[PDB]
Amino acid sequence: PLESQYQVGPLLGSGGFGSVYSGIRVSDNLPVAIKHVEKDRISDWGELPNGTRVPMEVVLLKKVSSGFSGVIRLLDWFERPDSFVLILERPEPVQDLFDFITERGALQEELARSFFWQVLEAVRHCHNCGVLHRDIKDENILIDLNRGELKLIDFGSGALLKDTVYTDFDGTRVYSPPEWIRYHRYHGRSAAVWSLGILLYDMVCGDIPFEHDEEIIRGQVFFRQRVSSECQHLIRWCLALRPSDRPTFEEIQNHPWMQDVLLPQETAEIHLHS
Ligand SMILES: O=c1cc(-c2cc(O)c(O)c(O)c2)oc2cc(O)cc(O)c12
Repeated sequence: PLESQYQVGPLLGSGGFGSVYSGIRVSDNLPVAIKHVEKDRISDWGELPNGTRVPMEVVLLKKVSSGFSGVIRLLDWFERPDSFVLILERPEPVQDLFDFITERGALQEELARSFFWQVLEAVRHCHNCGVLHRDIKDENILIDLNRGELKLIDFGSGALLKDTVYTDFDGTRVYSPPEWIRYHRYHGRSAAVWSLGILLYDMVCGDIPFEHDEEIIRGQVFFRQRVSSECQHLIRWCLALRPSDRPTFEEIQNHPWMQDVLLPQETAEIHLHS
């Protein structure tokens, strides 16, 4: 087989997650993203079904791929002396929500709803596979600008979903819930909704609501943009200080504000100039 069944191209990014490149599988000219991750820089490791030692990101990806959307799928992977190449899909054209928001500030609610709903369905998929993303935010959400579809990325901070309490966290602090900041404890589903909460605000206000820990723990939300009474209610519910006062995924999707969402294609036709 060998590593060379792909034709490497530019650098689409780099940072904490690793270093992502623009490849094109030679086998059938299909666009792909190539993520190198040094062995030495990995923290969390798991073991694949077949019984071999890989980074948790690979285990999670594998569980969450299989079937369609919501998530960038992992087509293949390789092990090198001091790293791990991950071959992932590269749909196009594409922009991550952080960049998108940075460019156009806060979004309209009709657009935030399409995006938030799509995000919601992708998190549901992740939980069904037994994966908890743990780092849901605007930087880890790609937007296929042509088809109007969002896809999840970067599981390097995730963990196997479980019903017991989590006493470890390595994602984004400002998206982490109050219960983590105060006792270093949290339950996946509860904590997920909280980050989803921060993300909804972020979309409709053009920036995150909490910057400091003193603001997370307090849990009072100030709105800087014109935002509908209904959208404010859902953001505040998703950010209930008490984890069990936060909504379920079902509750979030049956909320008045999430009715009559636009379909991916419609969404691009109206808001992405596509
Ligand atoms: O598939 C992509 C794709 C990109 C990507 C692609 C672009 O075309 C681009 O402009 C980016 O900023 C990121 O970034 C990442 C980061 C990760 O940590 C995991 C991933 O699977 C990906």
